[PDB]
Amino acid sequence: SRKKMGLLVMAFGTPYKEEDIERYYTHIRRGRKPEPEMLQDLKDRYEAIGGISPLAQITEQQAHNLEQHLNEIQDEITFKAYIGLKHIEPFIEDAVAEMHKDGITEAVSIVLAPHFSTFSVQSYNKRAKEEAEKLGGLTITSVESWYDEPKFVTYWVDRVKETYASMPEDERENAMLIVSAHSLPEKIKEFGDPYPDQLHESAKLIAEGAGVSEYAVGWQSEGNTPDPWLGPDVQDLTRDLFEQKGYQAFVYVPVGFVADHLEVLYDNDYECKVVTDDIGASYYRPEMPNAKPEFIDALATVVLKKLGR
Ligand SMILES: [Zn+2]
Repeated sequence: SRKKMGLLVMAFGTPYKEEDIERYYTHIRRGRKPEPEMLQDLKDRYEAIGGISPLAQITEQQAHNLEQHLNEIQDEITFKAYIGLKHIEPFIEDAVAEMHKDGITEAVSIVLAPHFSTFSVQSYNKRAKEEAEKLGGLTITSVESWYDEPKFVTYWVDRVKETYASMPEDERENAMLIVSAHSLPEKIKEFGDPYPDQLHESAKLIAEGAGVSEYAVGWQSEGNTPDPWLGPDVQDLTRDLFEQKGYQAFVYVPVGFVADHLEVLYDNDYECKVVTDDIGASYYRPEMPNAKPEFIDALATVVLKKLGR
């Protein structure tokens, strides 16, 4: 009685082992293979954050955990996950092709990044749909943003209430909450990209639901190019908020991210820690959602509401 549907889970991507990093960034660097020293730098970071192997695994887990969950909270449709990544195989265009080969004719996709942006999400979705049209007999309904999904906010609000709840009285009262997402070229502004607004909105929600009056919005992991990117970067903002109001603690909630990426384990737990430590403040960073039930559930609702279920 169930209708067979495709569940296209998309994401930036992650190398599966040390030996894939070169090609991985090249693709990110748009055909520009990293210099030997930058290459050995990248390996070290990955080596530093506990290794690469666990990284990709988190995505497979989120995909198959969302698939099974969706399949038991409703009985009308039966989903079959298909991962499509941007900078590494399986690429989006293959994920869409395999689905086809499998007789899937009706699919609903979602990108593992709560916020919308023309640079990433729109790109992923348009690519997923174009590959389809090319093949034919295959339609995809794409989610664009879910950062506002109540269950996704509740997730972050509690991790925050937990973190401030564990703070020494001393700290609780002189702490700053920094909500952030992956920085993107400023130029995205001439298209009216809502990316920056939405992130500010994720801050407002989480801070509000958590009862935190003081907070700020930042950006991070910006790439290198002539044209300006979104600021202020988390490092400067931290140090800036400190020299202006000497906070004793900073709680980093990289809401733009959904898992234990390099962007979070090194750019937040290291780079930002380096600033908190330098200025004498305590570093705090709640668990990422990863593949936890509370997250997958939220993700489910996002997918079902998209389908009117
Ligand atoms: Zn990046």
